[PDB]
Amino acid sequence: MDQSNRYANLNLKESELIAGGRHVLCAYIMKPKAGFGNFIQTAAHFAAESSTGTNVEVSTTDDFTRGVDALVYEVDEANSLMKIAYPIELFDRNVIDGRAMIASFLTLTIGNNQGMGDVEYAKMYDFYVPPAYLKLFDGPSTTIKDLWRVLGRPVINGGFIVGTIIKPKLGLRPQPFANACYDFWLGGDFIKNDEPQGNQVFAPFKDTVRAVADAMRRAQDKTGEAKLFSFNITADDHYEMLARGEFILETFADNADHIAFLVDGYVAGPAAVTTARRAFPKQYLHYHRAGHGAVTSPQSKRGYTAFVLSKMARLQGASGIHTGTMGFGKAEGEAADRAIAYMITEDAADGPYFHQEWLGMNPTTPIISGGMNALRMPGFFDNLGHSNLIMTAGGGAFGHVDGGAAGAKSLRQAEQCWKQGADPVEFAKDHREFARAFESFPQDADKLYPNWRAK
Amino acid sequence: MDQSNRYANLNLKESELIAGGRHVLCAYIMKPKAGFGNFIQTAAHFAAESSTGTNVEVSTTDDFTRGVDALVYEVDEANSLMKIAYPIELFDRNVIDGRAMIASFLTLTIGNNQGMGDVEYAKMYDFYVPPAYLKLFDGPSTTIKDLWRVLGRPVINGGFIVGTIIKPKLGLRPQPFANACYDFWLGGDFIKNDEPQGNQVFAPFKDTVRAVADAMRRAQDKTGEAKLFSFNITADDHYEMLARGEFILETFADNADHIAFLVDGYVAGPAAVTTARRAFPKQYLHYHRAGHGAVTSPQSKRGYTAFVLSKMARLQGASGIHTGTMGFGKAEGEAADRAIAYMITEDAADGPYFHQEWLGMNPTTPIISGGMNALRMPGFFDNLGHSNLIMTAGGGAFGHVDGGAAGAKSLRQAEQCWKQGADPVEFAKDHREFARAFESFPQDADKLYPNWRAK
Amino acid sequence: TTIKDLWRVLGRPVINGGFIVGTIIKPKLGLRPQPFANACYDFWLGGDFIKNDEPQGNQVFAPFKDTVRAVADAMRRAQDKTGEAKLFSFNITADDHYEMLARGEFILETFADNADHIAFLVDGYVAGPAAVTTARRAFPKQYLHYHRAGHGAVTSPQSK
Ligand SMILES: O=C(O)[C@@](O)(COP(=O)(O)O)[C@H](O)[C@H](O)COP(=O)(O)O
Ligand SMILES: O=C(O)[C@@](O)(COP(=O)(O)O)[C@H](O)[C@H](O)COP(=O)(O)O
Ligand SMILES: [Mg+2]
Ligand SMILES: [Mg+2]
Ligand SMILES: [Mg+2]
Repeated sequence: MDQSNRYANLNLKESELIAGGRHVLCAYIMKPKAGFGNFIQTAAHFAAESSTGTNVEVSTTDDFTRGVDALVYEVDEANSLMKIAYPIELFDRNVIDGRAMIASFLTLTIGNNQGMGDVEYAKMYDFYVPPAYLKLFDGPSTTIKDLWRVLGRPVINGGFIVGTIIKPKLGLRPQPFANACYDFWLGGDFIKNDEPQGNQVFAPFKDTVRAVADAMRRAQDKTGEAKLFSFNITADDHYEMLARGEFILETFADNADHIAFLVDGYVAGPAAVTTARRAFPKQYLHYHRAGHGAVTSPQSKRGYTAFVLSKMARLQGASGIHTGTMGFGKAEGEAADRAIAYMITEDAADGPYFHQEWLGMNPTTPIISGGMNALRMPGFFDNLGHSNLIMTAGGGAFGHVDGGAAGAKSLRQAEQCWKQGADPVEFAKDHREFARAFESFPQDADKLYPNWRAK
Repeated sequence: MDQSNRYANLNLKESELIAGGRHVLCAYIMKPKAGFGNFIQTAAHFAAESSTGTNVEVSTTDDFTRGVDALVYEVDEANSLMKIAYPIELFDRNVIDGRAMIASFLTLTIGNNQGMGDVEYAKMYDFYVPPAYLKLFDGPSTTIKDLWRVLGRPVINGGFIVGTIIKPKLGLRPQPFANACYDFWLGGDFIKNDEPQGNQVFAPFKDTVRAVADAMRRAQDKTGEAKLFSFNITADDHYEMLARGEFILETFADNADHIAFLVDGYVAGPAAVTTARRAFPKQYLHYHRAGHGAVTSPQSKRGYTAFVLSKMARLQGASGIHTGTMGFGKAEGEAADRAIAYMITEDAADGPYFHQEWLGMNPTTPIISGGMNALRMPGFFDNLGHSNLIMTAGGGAFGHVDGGAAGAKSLRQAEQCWKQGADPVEFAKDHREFARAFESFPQDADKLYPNWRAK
Repeated sequence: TTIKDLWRVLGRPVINGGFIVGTIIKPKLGLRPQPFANACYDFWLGGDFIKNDEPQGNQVFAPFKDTVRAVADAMRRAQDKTGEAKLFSFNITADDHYEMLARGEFILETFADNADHIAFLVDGYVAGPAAVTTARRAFPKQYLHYHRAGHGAVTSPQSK
């Protein structure tokens, strides 16, 4: 069945759809499956399955229904590009507070359309959200502004936050876990649970939280510096998340505002993120995106990009989200991913297809992680252009030859080197911990700095 | 860095790992990227990023940590097969009730390993859960048994539940929506919200629920038969889900046990499914998997298959989940998908790699949906072997030439035909609504039964 | 929840999993927290199941939370010694609904990975159906143990 006449209107202008402010726009890279309809026909059926229609006409359809049809307004079969306009009336709203839910945006714009039999693949690269819909999203309630304040930094451009992940990913019992925390904090600011760390039988949650709380007090008393921790509170059960969050804050007491909450937002889902966002709005919401690679990878032609995930996360209210190393680390990623960072930090930014005004909605911090160490940092910052962010280096810190504390300081000095505009090798002469990172990871040193041994 | 010696032990035997009952087993189809390590090295790194390790050695590692390492115990580079054993101690547990969470299973077994730079792609096709871990999951609290009981059917092999989806997907205002419900119920049993239907501004939640409740009462009084409805209560906010569920049960009153709760479990996440499962254990939990196609499609080489999704859903506690049309409908799917149904319905069943004993855990109903109609049903049942399930046909019912009521009966008569083992064309002669379905969808009739008009 | 869920915890077949060896901690009242737990440990060396005697709860000489902790210790020690799973049925009976929740929640949190080894006992006849439903609905995943103390006032054939 051909549904082009109803669900496609290429005479529509994007500038007018945007100016109207009554449509969510979504840009897909789509290719029809072979043996079915052409591009516009497939795009039309795509729009139908994403709004008001099914695979056949139904008698129950009326004119009011047609008014809220999602419309294909622009196609480019040569570049496999497809743009669809979704009337904002389609998207579900909370009965309790009239606010928007990302779950509805997902169900419509990238739901059933991913299982279409006449489609080979389709993947969202960008979307635009107008003011009337944008202002209905929670947005972040806590930002890096609040972490900077705890560290005693300026609340505007407070600078680089030295971070790490406790490694091993799993296996440390409560006190050995806390000992690694104390060590790193002697040189660093920020520590986060590795994503699966929680209430394993060999490391009970409450015992670990107490041990870490003790370590924070000892580290802070020792260094005279404020220290931060990001606890994983991910769970299937909403009430388990509350139980964990409430215990952590009560346990840390006067250090409660030094605490961030980590949520495995991609595998646990938006529901888990919102649980954290709404139950603990005064605590930095740390969005961990474990599993995202199943769709965000360029190897995947389905789902949505990392850029889309990151943009959605800001609406959901993540205080910060992992954006990747932009090709400088161990995970898949490219230098062009810097655009993702700008989209979640700025009040106005360009996506791959749409320009987005955020209307003063708070920013989401780019959390940089994945095989980072002191050696790889200068290059990363060159590509990004700033260091006002959190970077966590698990292996990069605890893999340091002189231990976690030295590892922390190497990360600190690595960033100091970049802002100083100094030569890292020349810089190493006057900064031991940074110099010792060359010996900690000689293969990285050999490729990045070919003749470091001579100096 | 080569981590094979630690994270790979091919001398381990699967039969013994299963007999041990201390390991979750996962079977992946993985291909290393070019320019990195070989297959076993990559598989070893995979296990490391999926359990205890990172991309470099850390000083904090001890012998206890090694004891809980995930181990690559079987590989087949020719078939790109990789099997990994996860010690069950790795997986997170609720502090509040000591029970398991699927979120932890996801974070470890298909989390960060999907973003690895040295891997081209990796996708889980099967997993095994031993008794000690299995019994810690919620499992379903309500089954089709409870819907059969409400319909007045036998609680054992109570038979086919005629269902539909209210179409248009969106656009119907409260009363026209309820009118369509009334019409279908004149011939059918079961109605579900189309996945995005909730609290749209043109169709307020509370207004729609009240109108549908009225339709149920009128239809039941008219036909003298019990009728069922599955309401979408999906939301980002846990408390929005509670509010929707509570209002529905209170509104329907003495028909409250006629209500199922639908959750968009893939896009809203496991957290949303558990909210419904635990808040409303006495209400049939209807798992809608919108968006799953982004990873489950055979076109995707990442994430996990529909089989894995469905098996997980049973652990999560879905009363029923969409399993697809198995190649007989509009969506991507194959005839071999019958194995998925058996895995969630039987107490013992075979996966593509692992045999699973469920230890009396309740079954999850296979919900058949996606471009189905009366004509396509006999073929589907032939492949499955039974009709003890819910089938919903949106277009197939409301696309019927004589309307939804006639549409319902065509679905009813279609299954009666298969149950009687009669010839559909011959059967149609004595059953009009079924016969009229041929004219409703002539292309399907022409392809399935080439010479139907003469008779 | 049914006996099937207890059989599963014991590692028994979920169909006709067989006889569950049980006892009641005696004296009915009088044992302090650790002596209570010691008796639990002793019985578990040969048995499967232990229940609070019906009035045992939060007596001043045997505080609830202290006893629960000591019993959890006994279960872990017994299980490590015997290599067998052990069960306990805790009395959570109370006039106050929220007292019942508090007792149940504390027990499950305390036992942690052994939480599914826990049953909840309710004096359903004297406390009433309201108390039984509190447990049934608050803790549907925990075996609900109905104790009928006082029933004889009407159930006896001597009563008409
Ligand atoms: O588990 C890990 O691998 C990490 O702790 C990195 O460890 P290392 O610093 O030791 O490499 C992070 O969770 C990943 O960076 C997540 O990736 P992303 O930020 O792309 O979501
Ligand atoms: O919105 C829809 O398309 C449906 O209501 C079917 O409508 P029709 O009956 O009109 O085809 C179902 O949600 C899909 O079947 C989901 O697919 P799956 O079960 O594969 O997850
Ligand atoms: Mg991590
Ligand atoms: Mg639907
Ligand atoms: Mg007694």
